[PDB]
Order: sequence, then C-alpha cells, then structure tokens
Amino acid sequence: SIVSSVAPGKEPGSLVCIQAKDGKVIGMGARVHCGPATVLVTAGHVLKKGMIADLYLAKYSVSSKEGKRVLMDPTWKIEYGSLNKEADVISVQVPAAVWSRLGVTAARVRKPTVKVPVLAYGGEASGLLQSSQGFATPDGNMSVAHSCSTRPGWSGTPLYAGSDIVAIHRRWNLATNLSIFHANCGEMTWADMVE
Repeated sequence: SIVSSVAPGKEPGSLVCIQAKDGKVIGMGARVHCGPATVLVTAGHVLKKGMIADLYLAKYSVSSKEGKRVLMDPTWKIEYGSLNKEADVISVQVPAAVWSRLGVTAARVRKPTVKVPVLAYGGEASGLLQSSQGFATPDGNMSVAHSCSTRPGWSGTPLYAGSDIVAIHRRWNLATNLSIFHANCGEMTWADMVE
C-alpha cells in the first residue's frame, strides 16, 4: 500500500477528521448525499467514543489557512446505522452551518466492485493528512475487504474510488459496504461568528 503525504487542503472535499479535545485524531468520516440532503457518515465505534470524551469535527481551511473545528453536538439526529460489529456504521444529520464553517462538500456513495482501486485518508492533524492505496472487494453481505494501510485513528475513513465513496473503514482490513445502508436514503459569516 503506497502511503503518501497529502498537501494541506488536498484531501477530498467530503473528508473530516474526528478529534478529541486535545486534537488527537481518533477517527475519520465524510459528508455524503442522502436523498434531498446530506449526512455525516463514520464508524459507529468512533461516535461511541463520545461517551469517553468530547468529539470535534475537524477540517483544514485553505481560504483561512488554518484548522477549523466544531464540537459534535450530542443532540444531532441519526439517519441510519447499526452498532453490530459486522456493520459498525452511523450517519448523523449535521446542520448546514457546521458543514459551512468547516468547508465540507458532499460526496456520492457508489457500490464497490471486485478489486476496485481505492484511496483511504487519515493522519494526525487536519492539515497533515496521508493517503494509502489499495484494492477493495465486497463480501456479498455488508462488508468489504481492503488492502489500504491504516492506523488506529483511521476508523470511519471512506474508501474513495475516484470521486465517490464505496465503503467506510472499520478495523484490521475490513470496511462497511455503505451502498447497503444508503439504499434507505463582507468579512465574517454568522456561522464563523457564533463558533
């Protein structure tokens, strides 16, 4: 798996880091289209960490040249998901202002196929990301086996095939076939001002 460093702001527009309060990246996620709006998607065990410590959505802003973060409000409503170890995926209806403050654009979900080439992203900070190359194959139920190298911290990160997301990385590699769950589907802004 070719692991490369990614330049600040050069990751996919849909990618977010999920961080503890000291900045530690403890998972990843993405903004995806779901019917007439969009949702955050990530691994269910990443958001379960929110009972251990506060979680922050984080993304690097090119226009500001800095990191941005928003606390994950625990009242955001789920769209779908399952904490079953074979699914371990959760989607959250995140307000528009959150996504706007972070500058996150939405990706489309696509079915994976046998040996589809994929990229996974993670890293230790929002402007210090890496990519790993690999292949992905569906298992015919809910998962996808893949060969992208990942670290702890990369749970919830999408497997991108081209522009689209075909899976959500789970753990040591297995990912969730997201198409299965997606079937159901002047100077300062006020969002920046309120935090």
